[PDB]
Amino acid sequence: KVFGRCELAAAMKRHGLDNYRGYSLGNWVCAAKFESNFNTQATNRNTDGSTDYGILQINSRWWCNDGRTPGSRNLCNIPCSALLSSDITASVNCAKKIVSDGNGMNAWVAWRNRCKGTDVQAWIRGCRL
Ligand SMILES: [Cl-]
Ligand code: NA
Repeated sequence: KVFGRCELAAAMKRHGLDNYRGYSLGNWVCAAKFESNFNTQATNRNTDGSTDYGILQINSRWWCNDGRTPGSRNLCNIPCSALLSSDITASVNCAKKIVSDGNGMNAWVAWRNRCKGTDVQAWIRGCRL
């Protein structure tokens, strides 16, 4: 599913991401924009053989099981395919664990490089939330 901007903001709020670990909703929408362009079915293969999945491009080295990332963990206790669903619940619940891991949203390199320190509230501006 390719979400609209305000549609994703509302779904993220519904699932408790607004201000989670202190990160306002616009931070999460901005991260999803640059990770996946709001497409739940986005995937990306990394040089090390791991794969990133879903709207927030969550990686199989630590967070989900895809059966093809040797030595990896599955700390969100989900198949990576669950991160591709039109229902964002699994992505949101896993992102909550990731953002609590110690480095906040810096875990998403694209958030650090493209959202951090910018006017992220613009990503939710105009939306009925
Ligand atoms: Cl903001
Ligand atoms: Na894994």
